[PDB]
Order: sequence, then structure tokens, then C-alpha cells
Amino acid sequence: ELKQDQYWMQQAIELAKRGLYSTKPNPNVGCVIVKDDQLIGEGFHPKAGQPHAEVFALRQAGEQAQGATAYVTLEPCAHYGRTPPCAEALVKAQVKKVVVACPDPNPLVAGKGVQILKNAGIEVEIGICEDLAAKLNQGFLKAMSTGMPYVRLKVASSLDGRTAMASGESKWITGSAARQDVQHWRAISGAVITGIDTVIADDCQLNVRSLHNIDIETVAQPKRVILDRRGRLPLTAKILENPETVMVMGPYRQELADLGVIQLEIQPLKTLLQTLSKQYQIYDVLIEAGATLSSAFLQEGLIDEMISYVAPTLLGQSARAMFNADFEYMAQQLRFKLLDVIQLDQDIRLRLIPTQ
Amino acid sequence: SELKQDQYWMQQAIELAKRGLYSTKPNPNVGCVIVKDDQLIGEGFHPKAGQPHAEVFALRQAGEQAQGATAYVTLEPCAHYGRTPPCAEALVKAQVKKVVVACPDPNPLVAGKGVQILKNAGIEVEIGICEDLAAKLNQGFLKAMSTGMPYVRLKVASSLDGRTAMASGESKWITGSAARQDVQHWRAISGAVITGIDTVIADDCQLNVRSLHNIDIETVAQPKRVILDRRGRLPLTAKILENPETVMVMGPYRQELADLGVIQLEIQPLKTLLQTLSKQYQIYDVLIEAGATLSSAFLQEGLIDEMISYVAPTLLGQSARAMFNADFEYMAQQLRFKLLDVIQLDQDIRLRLIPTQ
Ligand SMILES: [Zn+2]
Ligand SMILES: [Zn+2]
Repeated sequence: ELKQDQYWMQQAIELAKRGLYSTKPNPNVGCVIVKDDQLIGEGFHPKAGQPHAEVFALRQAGEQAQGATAYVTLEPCAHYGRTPPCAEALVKAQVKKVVVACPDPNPLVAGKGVQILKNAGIEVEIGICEDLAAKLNQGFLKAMSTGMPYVRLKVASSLDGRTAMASGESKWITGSAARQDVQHWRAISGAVITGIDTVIADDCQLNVRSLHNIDIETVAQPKRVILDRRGRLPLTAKILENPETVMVMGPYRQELADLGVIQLEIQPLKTLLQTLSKQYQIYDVLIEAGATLSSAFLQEGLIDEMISYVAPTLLGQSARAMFNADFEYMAQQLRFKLLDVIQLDQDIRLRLIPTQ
Repeated sequence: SELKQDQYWMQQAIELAKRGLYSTKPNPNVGCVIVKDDQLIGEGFHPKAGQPHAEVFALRQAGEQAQGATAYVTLEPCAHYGRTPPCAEALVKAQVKKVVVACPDPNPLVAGKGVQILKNAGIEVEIGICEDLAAKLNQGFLKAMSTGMPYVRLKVASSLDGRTAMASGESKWITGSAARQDVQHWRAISGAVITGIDTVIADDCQLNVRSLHNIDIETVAQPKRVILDRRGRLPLTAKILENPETVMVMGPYRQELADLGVIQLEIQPLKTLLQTLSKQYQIYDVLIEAGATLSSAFLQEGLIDEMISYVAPTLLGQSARAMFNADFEYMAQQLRFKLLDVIQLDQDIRLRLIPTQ
């Protein structure tokens, strides 16, 4: 009966995943309506500006929603935003019970939806499959509760922890399946951060161009954030193809204004992350940068999760180190907790969380 | 579905053959089932060199009923009197109708002669059934018998950034205990573990098999420990010597070593050393547990069949000791591998890798 609740929530968790690339800055939310042990309404949130999962499920439910039980992965909202309050829609639909996975992470609003629900004499349960549900909105839950984005760092290295022989060669040690995987990480990110070096060396794009069974046009594209402190970004760079989705931290440049590039002031990495969240509503950040900037992020403790692609090759000791720090003692190691390792054809990928 | 019926029974035989993986060397892992009217009537594996063969055990169980039965066996039944009588003769004596064989036995003492003994008695022989699966059961033995070179697994452990110690040489607790315990398995199927003198002085390692998940260690046919020591620096107090009878040293002849019972090997190139271990000492599976230099030399000389790489979820930084210490100037020089698989061992991962050659 708790297990019954958990079963229904998991369904809502699965529906929530259906807007994964298209919801940002809004969260992923799923909702099921259950009447007499029967599924009678399903909804997810497809896109910021569109109806919330609850609205879509209640539409399906119809007058049948009366006395039913709604399961929603995130507390139903109580405030008008782009759309009306779900708490009220659920009051209007005259449901018996609401089962919530994640309370609203915004502490100014946490419980407000519950309060409306409880005052309408609707019973409420919170925390069911919270852990699983929270995996749907790592950036969102983090940013709304702490003001900082969830930051993922992508690194690609050899078996022996190296990335290149020489810099600026644009050589690849990882294969195409790993390329495909990177797309997923970009597609859930509000921004992809890199340093001018990568741009100059690689003419990289850092956008989302192919995801299996999804058309590009449905994807809420990450902003491309370039850290360019000396303003050496050439106007010819492929990244400037879609200038509206480019941010550039570096000296004010009139030529970049004329293209509509967002120009950010030079600020500490930590502050940059704060600015992206607060000003631009970027809650998921991905770093795809060379060793210096990657190492800086890691050493400044700014990485929530490292996504490490390892190619089955040895580059040898004089090849470029993936990580630039000069540690003297074993006690100085940056240890991580391993989440999982998967195979991507010839490469593997690890996801790693800092420990303390 | 005759082919399907055969594969079913052979797969059974292949399962029996996994039952003495640690105890068989230098002898092969071999499984055998005996099937009569689709009933399993006899079962056997080879437990240990000097002990009877899978076939004998399987035949003993089947008894009189083996007459007209089909024997499934993962390796060609043997044809010679070795430590024991020939199994092909035993199959002939039991009057089996048919013998289905996974792998031919390239052991020159057998090599088609068991098959031939059976054919000559009018027993049907089919060969090749689940060969690829069965071959996995004796990578070393089959390689050694048919080429004179052992199967060589290179073990390395490193941080994510490819480092094995600090610049000082401090190195404790990079990989964790599950990885360490996995190494036990690799040691236990190996005829020899090869290390260099530097490892012995630095770690005072033993490189034996001391624990194995859910296995009585008494069953383990211990690897020999092979120490490369060009200049004879091996201290007599080294822990690796507390069991001298299973140590071999490649270095200058020392009478104090001869007196402990240590096999002394002539200084020779690595390829030759590997052939020596195969042709002279019946070592068909080799595990290298050595430092950067010796490890890299085996790799660069093309002497590794499989690399087993343990990676810890940690970063030691750009000044820490490299796990692989060649210096390549060009990207084209990179040493490429094919990935067999990766698994998680608590917090470490383990990659198995086959050199691209
Ligand atoms: Zn809502
Ligand atoms: Zn035999």
C-alpha cells in the first residue's frame, strides 16, 4: 500500500523523463491519476510555457478525477507563473489524495501547494520515491535550494590519464558512441562551458545536433558559454553560428554586441555559476574544456559530477595530463565516489561524485 | 536441433570444466558429460594434475550404461600414458557410440591422436561443438601447446589520471580491497607471476594466492613467482622467499639461492624468458605484476595477450608516477587496445583489454 504508492510514483517518474531535453528551465515532472486502482490520467511537462504535468493528467481524467488519487513527482505549484497553480486545478478536480515525490525545492514556496491541498481537505503524502524522483531534476532542485547549478564536467582521457600528445591538434582518442552520449549531457544542460583555447583549437560547436528518436527542433538548446578573458574569440568561429545562444566572459566587445552575443563580466568561476543560475536560469551546467580550466573547476570544488570517458589507449608519460594539479602526498588526492561505469563501444564512461 | 541438443550437453561439460580452474595447472581444465537416451548418466571434470581425467570420472559414474552413450568432452580425449592412462582407450573400452569434442588438443602428445583412436574403434567423433566457448577455459594451455608461448595477462592498477604513486614513491591505497581480491583470481589461474626486483625491494610483495572468495586455498595450485633481477640484488630476507621452492629468479647465479631451492634462470630477453617458462617449466599462463618500466617493456615488446587494468576513482595529479612510462612524440604511436569488458569492483573498475596487433 506504500508499495502501491511507490508503483504509481515510478510511473510518474517515467512520464517525467519524456520532456528531459525540452523542459529547461522548468523542471521535469510527471503525473498519474488513479481512481479505483486504475490509471485514468497521465501527464508530463513538455516545455517551459506549456501546461504542467498535472494539467495534462487532469485533462485525461476528466470528471472522473473526482475522488481519485494524483501522484506527482514534484509538489503541485501554488503560484501563477507562465501558467496557473496546479494545487488549485487539483482542488477543482476534487481529488481525494495527492502523493508527492519532491517538495518544491524553492524554500519560499515549499509546502504552499501542500497547504492549499490540505485546506481543501485533500489528503497529502510527500517523499515517496523522493530519491528517484530527485534524479529527474538535479540542477533544478540544487539551484532552487542553494542558488548554484548542478555542474557536470566532461573529461576524455586515455587509459594512462592523458588527453593529447601536443595541444591544438584536435585529435580524438574516444569513439563515436561517446560523441552520441555527450549529446545527452549537453541536451539536459542549460549551458556548456568551455575556454577560448578549445574554441580556437577545435572550432567546436558545443550544441545538440543528434539524439536518437528526437528531432533537434524540440530540444531546448544549451547556451554556449565561452571563457575568453583576453577577447581572442574570432568572429569566424563555428560556435558563433547561432549568436543568440552564445555567452562570452571577457572584455566588452562591440562586435559581439552587434551579433547579439550575451557578454558576461569577468568573474570568479564560482560567481559565474551563480550568475548563470540567477540571471539566466541555467541550473544544469556542463564543462567541456581543456586541462587548465577543468582542473581549476575541480580544485575550486565546483564540480558536482564528473563524466569521464576513457579510451582503450596508452599515450605515454610525456602526453598531456588530464588533470594539472601538482600533488606531493597521497593525502592530497581528489577522490570521488563512483556512481557507475558503462561501455560505449570501445570506450567506457564513468560518472563520479566528489566525496569528503 | 541435433546441433542444439549437442550444444546443450557440451555447455554442461563446459560448466563442469569451470570447477577446478585454480587447481588444474599445468594440466588443462576439461569437462565431460555422458548422455544416454538424452539422460545424463555420468559427469566429470579434471580436478588436479596427476588425478584422473574428466573422462574417467564421467565414465566411472556412467558404468555399464556408457555402452552406446554419447560422451561430450571439452577437449580431445588424450592418447598417451602420462601421469595417467589414455582416455581415448577408456572411451573405446566403455563402448560409447559417439564422442563430441569442443576443442582439438594441440598438445603434441595428443593432437588428433585421441580422435584417431576413437575413429579406429568405429566411434563417431564430432569436433568443434561450442569450441569458442570451451577455448576460453584454457587460453594459456591452448596457446602454449600450439605456439610455445604462454598466455600473458598484464596487471596494472592506477588512478583515473594514470598514476601509481606520488613522485616520492608513496602509493598506499589507490585501488581498494575488492580490486586486490580480484587479483587473487588472476594469480590463481596463472602458472607464474612475473615481477621485477624493484617491486620486491619496494613492496616486499609475495605474489602468491592467499585468499579467494568461497574457495579452500588448499585446492589452489600456487603460481610460481618469477623475479627479474639482472644484477642479483635480491635480499635473502625478502618475504617472497619464505617459500623458496616456488620462486624462480632471473639473474646471476647465486649458490645461496641454489641452496634455498630457488630455480635460477639465465638472464635472457623477455620473449625468450616467456618461451622458457612454457617449454621448460610448463607455465602456460603468466601474470605480470611489475612496475612501470618492466610493465611497459612487456607491452612495447608485444608480449601481452591481455591487460587487466584496475582504475581507482581518484586523481593523483601530473607529478605522480606514470603507470606506463614510454614517451611517444606522436599520436600515431599510441598503444591501442580492444576492450573486452569493464566491471565495477566496489569503488574501482576493472577493464580487460586486448592489444590491437
Ligand atoms: Zn504546476
Ligand atoms: Zn585423458
